[PDB]
Amino acid sequence: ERAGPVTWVMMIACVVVFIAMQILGDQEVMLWLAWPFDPTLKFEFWRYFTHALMHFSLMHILFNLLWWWYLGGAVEKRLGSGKLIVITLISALLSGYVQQKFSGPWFGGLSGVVFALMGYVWLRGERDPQSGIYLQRGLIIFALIWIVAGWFDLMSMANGAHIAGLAVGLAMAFVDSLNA
Repeated sequence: ERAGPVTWVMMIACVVVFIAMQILGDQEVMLWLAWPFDPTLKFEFWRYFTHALMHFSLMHILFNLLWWWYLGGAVEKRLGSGKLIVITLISALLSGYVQQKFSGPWFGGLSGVVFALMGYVWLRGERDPQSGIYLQRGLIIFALIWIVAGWFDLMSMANGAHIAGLAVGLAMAFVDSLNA
């Protein structure tokens, strides 16, 4: 069944970029897709989003894609493709902006988008149950353990990206839930 088209196009794009990273090397791809490290690069607009496509091991990509396929598939199934796209664009842009302030431009991965979708599905399912999405208590647990694990580096997480992504998804869900 579904996954919808935006869930799968994102999965294929991450897989494609990851294969390219295996062949060319991480750093070679990073030089072109990472958030700009130099203000002269600031009009290379793809870079504000393409950092989300990069993963640094199979575990990195599998674990993000799992959560993406589960949470993104639910948003796209119940609320449609345009909604998933907007959540993704805004959370990638804002979690990358915050991550870059916390630790500079050398980061990547979908987990900023993942924490926005965790925030969104949980708050939306809580305040607006008729949306048909929700986040189970078990998963809420793991999310909270995952954030704090990053605080203590149990590893080297994009901690700014996590909290900012989370905030973004909570705020969009709050706004979407007011509305009906």
